[PDB]
Amino acid sequence: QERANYEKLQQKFQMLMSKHQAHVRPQFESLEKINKDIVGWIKLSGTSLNYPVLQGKTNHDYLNLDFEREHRRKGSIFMDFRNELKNLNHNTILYGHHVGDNTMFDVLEDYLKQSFYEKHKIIEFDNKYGKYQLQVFSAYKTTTKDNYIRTDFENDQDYQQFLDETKRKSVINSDVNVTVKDKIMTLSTCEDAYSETTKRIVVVAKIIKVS
Repeated sequence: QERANYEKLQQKFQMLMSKHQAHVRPQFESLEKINKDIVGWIKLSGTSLNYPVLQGKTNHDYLNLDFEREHRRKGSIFMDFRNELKNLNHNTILYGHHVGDNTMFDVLEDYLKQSFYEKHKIIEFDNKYGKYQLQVFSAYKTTTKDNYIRTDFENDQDYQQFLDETKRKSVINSDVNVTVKDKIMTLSTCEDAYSETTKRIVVVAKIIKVS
């Protein structure tokens, strides 16, 4: 009952958002009592993407564990252990499985069609520090040989480059403009440890605070 469990959790969170509408901390104070490692929540209305985002000391802490520390293939949607929330870095990466059952990050594949992108331009993302909009501006298929997983850059020229390639590789086109002064969030599919599947799907969005 992994699905039902997520449903249960999603339902609790909806109540929390309604309850503490004009707030931001209380919802995650609540979530923390579940697992202090839940640093946020990601949601795209109309899609299966509606789960908590955890973060452990490493990038494998939650690859195969769900929000309540239960052993699961599909694990959790998790934030790169290197990223900071209070003071968000240039690019913040969270990962999730793509097993082909419309769960976790199966939705990322959909952002590869221009039409899906037009009707799902913004993804919701919240945490103890505020509410945010993730305005997608790039979605492409790649591999583990290309690191779109870079956290910070030596300088704007360096970050400009990264942003440039990010758009060049995009399979979709978007009116959203991103500059070296904007913050970014990349969403990436992931594979179990020691998996020889090196192919990945990445979606990059401009982080905008609306809280």
